Amino acid sequence: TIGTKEEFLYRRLAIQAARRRTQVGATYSRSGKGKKRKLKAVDKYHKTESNYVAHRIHVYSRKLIDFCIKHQAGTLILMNQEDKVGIAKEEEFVLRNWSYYELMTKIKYKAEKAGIELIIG
DNA sequence: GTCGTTAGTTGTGGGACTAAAGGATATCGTGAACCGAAAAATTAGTGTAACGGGTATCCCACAACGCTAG
Repeated sequence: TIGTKEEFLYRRLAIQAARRRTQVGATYSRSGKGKKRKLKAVDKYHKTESNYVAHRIHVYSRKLIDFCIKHQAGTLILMNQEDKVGIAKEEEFVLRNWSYYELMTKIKYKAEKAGIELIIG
């Protein structure tokens, strides 16, 4: 089992909540010097949670590939991924808090590199 | 003759009665009337939709050349 709900979803939502916090707090910040200085604090969260998500996705994909190679698993199958894509599409939280295209593409390129053939179903 | 003493009753009261298993019971009699308490049920009142830039994230597709001449 690679990844925890707290280290992926909860920290991602914490970064999002901090960004909303700064967005709310920027309305009454220093004013009269333009919009850019007001949104300066927002500018910090440029690619914060994107970087965090990318790093955790890299770690998780690396652990999956390492486990598959260490047990000589020459064919890695994603179970019920089509149905989960279908339910995620007709939702809001699942799409905007569970990067599955990024995970799938990292797994695909890191398994086509190691010879493992990836199946989706 | 009379009063305290001692021993032997005599009546009366308090305390015992293996170990092992199990272990169901039924339980009357009726006087009135008003006030207070709190617990419960019924009733009366307020409602959005898209929009400007600008920017955070998602899925989804594609690229990431090779050769010739001045």
